[PDB]
Amino acid sequence: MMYIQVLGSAAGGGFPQWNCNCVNCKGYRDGTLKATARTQSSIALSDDGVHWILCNASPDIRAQLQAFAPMQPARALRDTGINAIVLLDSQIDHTTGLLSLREGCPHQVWCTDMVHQDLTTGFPLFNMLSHWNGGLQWNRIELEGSFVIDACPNLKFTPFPLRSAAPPYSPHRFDPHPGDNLGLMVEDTRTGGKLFYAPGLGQVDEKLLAMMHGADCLLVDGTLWEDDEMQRRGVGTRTGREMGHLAQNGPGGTLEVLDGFPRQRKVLIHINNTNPILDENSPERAEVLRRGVEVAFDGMSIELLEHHH
Amino acid sequence: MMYIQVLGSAAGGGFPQWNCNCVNCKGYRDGTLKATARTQSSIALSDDGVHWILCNASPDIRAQLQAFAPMQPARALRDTGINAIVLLDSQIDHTTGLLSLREGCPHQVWCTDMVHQDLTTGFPLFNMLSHWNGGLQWNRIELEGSFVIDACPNLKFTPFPLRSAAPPYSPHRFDPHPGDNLGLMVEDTRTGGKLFYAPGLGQVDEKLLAMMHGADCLLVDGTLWEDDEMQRRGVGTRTGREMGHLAQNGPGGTLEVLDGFPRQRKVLIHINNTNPILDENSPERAEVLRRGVEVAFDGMSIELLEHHH
Ligand SMILES: [Mn+2]
Ligand SMILES: [Mn+2]
Ligand code: NA
Ligand code: NA
Ligand SMILES: [Zn+2]
Ligand SMILES: [Zn+2]
Repeated sequence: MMYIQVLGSAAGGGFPQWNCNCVNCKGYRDGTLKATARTQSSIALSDDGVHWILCNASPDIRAQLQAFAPMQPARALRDTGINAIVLLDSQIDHTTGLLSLREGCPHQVWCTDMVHQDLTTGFPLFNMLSHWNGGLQWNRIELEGSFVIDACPNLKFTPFPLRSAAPPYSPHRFDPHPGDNLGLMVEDTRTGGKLFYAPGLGQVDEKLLAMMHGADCLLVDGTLWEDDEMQRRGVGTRTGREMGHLAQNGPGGTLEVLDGFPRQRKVLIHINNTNPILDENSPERAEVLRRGVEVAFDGMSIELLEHHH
Repeated sequence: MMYIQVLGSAAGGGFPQWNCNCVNCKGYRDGTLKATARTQSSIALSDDGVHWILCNASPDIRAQLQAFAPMQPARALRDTGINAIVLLDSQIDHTTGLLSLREGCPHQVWCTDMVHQDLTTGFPLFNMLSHWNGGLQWNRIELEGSFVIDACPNLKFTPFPLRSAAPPYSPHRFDPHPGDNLGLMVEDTRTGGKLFYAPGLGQVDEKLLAMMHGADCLLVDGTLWEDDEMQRRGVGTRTGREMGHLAQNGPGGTLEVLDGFPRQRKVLIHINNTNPILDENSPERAEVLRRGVEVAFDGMSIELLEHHH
């Protein structure tokens, strides 16, 4: 079995977002919206249910670990079910949780050279945390080939660089490089079962599509329903294209893309607080369901048992 | 009225702590301990109930704001009840929450030159956050005199430097300076009512004691019951003295100190997960109660109406 646990399913800011009173956030607080609160984007993976690899360490990590019992196996006075961390980018919503793991260093952290550069300069987590019992031990994710983390020896990870959209603090946001952003294929090598995980997806091409057809489950960017959602909700002016996100709806959107993948389990994750698919009663949620696409929620468990071929 | 809201009452790591299986943390998880979960040290202050000053921005800030309704007055599509932030030190447990307020910049942040130096070098929040709509606007806390934040014009803040115990990442942890750590007197200038707040207190002297006698409520470091608590619980080797904390019990401890203050309301805050006072049934909790000392909990409201003289 490959076990996938969704710790957090929201985009940056979570749901509801602390400073937002958009129709969803305010509707949630007022008790009029049928929706469930979500913490920030993060999943955990395991090949045995005991040793876990954390993919992205969100600012909500304390609440996320608390909610998932295998995160505390209680085998010793100090213990954790996290055996390694993999980072897919250097965004604040995917890295700030490392600060909350300071009491448990050293930790093995896998990330690209690009991300390690951000996390030793602009957001210098590797430098800061080194003062807590050795801190973060960097394992380089190369831009080709695959890697296996010893704690989960049956999971083989193959990174795929995606279009670079480095965070605003990055000494190179204006000068994007391959390795700023990854999607990950993860294979259980006992069964061939494969997960493709890309919480940020701003572009697809034929190479990416072909590689995705090899997957059994696609767990992909669900940030916005429409490219101009933030303007429609009155909560800003950024578009999906500016932020590196393919919206669900419209030409070139992810629902059009996912139409090419009938055999795969398809799950949207990293959903912004503005996205109507969070409202369980919306026509947008009904449309995703009609298309065989699921909307990730906190605490969702995905089990991959086998490969489709 | 001066309104004091306890957002978080635990020391670093919170309660239970994510990687800890000490008698308290494991007893809480097992359901055998009568105790309440706590997020990391933070309070909010107001003179009117509408405009709030956040003192320390903890890693748990999202959950803390969510739990306290005046933090979201819903006056516009983007809004917050936080009108300014005051930092008493540059520790990770008092500053990491600023990253979670990125969507609402600019913010007015008050801190000493010492703390601003840490937060522009070793943990460069001021630099990072400047890329989110202007980021954090520094207002210098001088080491003498007082300051008033315009949003709460009836609250007068008077800092008192405490013994310096800079965080492990600080380019000057080995070279301590006045201004690394503050306690704060806050006066409602309509009534003379005064709060003294010192979540980290590693030393008292006559000057500090005299100034404390002017307060109506003392809200002070409750980290450890005994100086060697972490060793007693088997979860490490650090002592209170090494960490800059006066333990409750023993000579020179805070209960002995607080005995000198019979007229004041006395509340312990920043309580470590190991501290037996978290167990509502412990002899230690019974002793604090016998002494007229309260144990802060998340969501505790303290109202100061008047001054004792
Ligand atoms: Mn994001
Ligand atoms: Mn602390
Ligand atoms: Na967002
Ligand atoms: Na602690
Ligand atoms: Zn919203
Ligand atoms: Zn504990």
